[PDB]
Amino acid sequence: ETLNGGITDMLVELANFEKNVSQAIHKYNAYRKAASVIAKYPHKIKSGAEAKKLPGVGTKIAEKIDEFLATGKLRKLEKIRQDDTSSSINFLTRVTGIGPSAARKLVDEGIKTLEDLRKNEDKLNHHQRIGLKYFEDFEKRIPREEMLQMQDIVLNEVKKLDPEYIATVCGSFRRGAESSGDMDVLLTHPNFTSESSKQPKLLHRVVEQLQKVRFITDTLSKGETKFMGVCQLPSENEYPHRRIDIRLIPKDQYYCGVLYFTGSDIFNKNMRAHALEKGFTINEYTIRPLGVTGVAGEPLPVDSEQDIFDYIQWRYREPKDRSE
Repeated sequence: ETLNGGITDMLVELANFEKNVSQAIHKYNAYRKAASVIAKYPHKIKSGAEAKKLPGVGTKIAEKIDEFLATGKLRKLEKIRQDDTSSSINFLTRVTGIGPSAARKLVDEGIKTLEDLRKNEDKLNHHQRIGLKYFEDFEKRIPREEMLQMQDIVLNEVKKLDPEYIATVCGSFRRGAESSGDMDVLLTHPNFTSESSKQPKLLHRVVEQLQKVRFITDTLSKGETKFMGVCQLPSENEYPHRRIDIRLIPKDQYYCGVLYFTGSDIFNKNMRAHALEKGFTINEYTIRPLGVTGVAGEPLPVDSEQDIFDYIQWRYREPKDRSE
């Protein structure tokens, strides 16, 4: 239905821009009032020309009206899809090394595109570099065949080390996705408990090792609890590079830890609440009793995922079964 409808709509966004983007209460109000005006209006506006005759509808409008009435868009308007530098923010974000401010800066350097950065290697740091340098694979979703493949390796490898190590790959993959994005590996081992000292070498041993065997190509952040890095499959005739993060957790927290990293923000969200629901407070580290007034704690013993559920009384929603 509604004939003038197109023009009117166009008129709104155009108006909303000038108010929010700038200060001009005058331009907005205007663009604003024209809308008003044309809608009140009942005949299919054939051309802004005519339109001009109309009240509030000034010389300007018409043009913009007619331009729009012409090309199913407006040039002044078109700035929308571009957002200039702001598009770039999110673009840049895609890169691995870049974060909010970090990103903010490159663009304003003139570094909006990958292309810039391709030169400005320096303007970056080792993280930023890497990200770039392999960006592409970075966006090439993984496959379960692969996945399992890399999967096995890790879990296995660790074993070569000391079998009292617990590997677990989490993330989408666990839920049984057919396309995971990264390898979120959680790791642990009885020596390290929440009472334990900072145990770097643990997690470390293994990393270096993955690195040893050449499953690892670069280290994004060797830290003490966490390790971010890259891997890639073994060759013959090659498979891209994939992310991987080796997380190290205390054996007495590793569970919720798992449950959490297991899956779906929703389900977690759902889950977090239900406990709360039944008087339990839950987060990535523990399940604790929710006392009087909302504040209270003293986390219970956990040896397995069921242990959580049970507290918070739930039929086991298997991994697969967790998208909500």
